[PDB]
Amino acid sequence: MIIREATVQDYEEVARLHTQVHEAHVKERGDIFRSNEPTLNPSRFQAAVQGEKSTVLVFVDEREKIGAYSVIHLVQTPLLPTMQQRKTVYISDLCVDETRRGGGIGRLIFEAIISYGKAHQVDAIELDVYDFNDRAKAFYHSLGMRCQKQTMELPLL
Amino acid sequence: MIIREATVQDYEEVARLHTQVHEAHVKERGDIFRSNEPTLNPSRFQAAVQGEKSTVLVFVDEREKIGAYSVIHLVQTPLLPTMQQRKTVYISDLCVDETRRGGGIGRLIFEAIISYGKAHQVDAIELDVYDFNDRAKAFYHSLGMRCQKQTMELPLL
Repeated sequence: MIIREATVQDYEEVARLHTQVHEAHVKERGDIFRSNEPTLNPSRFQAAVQGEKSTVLVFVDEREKIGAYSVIHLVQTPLLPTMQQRKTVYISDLCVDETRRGGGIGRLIFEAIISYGKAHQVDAIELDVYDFNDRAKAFYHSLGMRCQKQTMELPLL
Repeated sequence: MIIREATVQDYEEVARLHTQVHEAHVKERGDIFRSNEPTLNPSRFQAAVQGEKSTVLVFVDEREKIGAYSVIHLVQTPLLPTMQQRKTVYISDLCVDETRRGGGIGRLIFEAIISYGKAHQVDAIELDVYDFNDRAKAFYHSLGMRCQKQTMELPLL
């Protein structure tokens, strides 16, 4: 059991985790999300892994299998007249293998993100979650996260 | 009373209204929002007024007095393997003068925005609102709006 930075060789396993979460979003919001195979572009994954401001973390179990992964970004907004300069870690992905959920792995990954965040003296960790996603909302709430803002919608069709 | 598109000459009044709302945000989330005079850039207002994909609407009820305004944008996202192609109206601003509230003015502006969305056959109207902003949430809820997704935060500093 370790958390390490991902390599490009982790692609297939991470891609599989991404598709679990993506298919859940297709199911609930098919007006926004579309089914595709794969759901994670291998070149885009490689870019995240090697990116200057991005980092991919994996949780690897006792049998050297990927049980979870996350993609994070160090984000800097410039000073503006009406907005504070702000440095954040943005989590664009955090997936735990569906059959390994409810057993500590997500929290372990997130603790590593916090460690990274603090070492870079960021103001906050941020992420976006779809409103239907009760499981994610409960998880992130349990970690001390709260709503900053929300996207509201009025369908017109 | 009338609703019409803004002109450049509307800047000073529209700016004053923008400032009421900006200051509210500075008050409640000074970590994100910064005080400045003005809070609305005049050139950027002009661009919104004349923009190809943007529209500025004002409610006029009194001589030399704008009671409300809104800025909206026609947004189109391309077909991707994993995301549906999407056409929306995005409301970047909608302010009703603090002293003119409680008389249906916001609703009238929003109805105009709906008509715009329909005329352009958009999938939906969208906007973002900050979590502290109970007054705006109740207003948008009352007009049929629902939460699509939310930004969550964990301050580290």
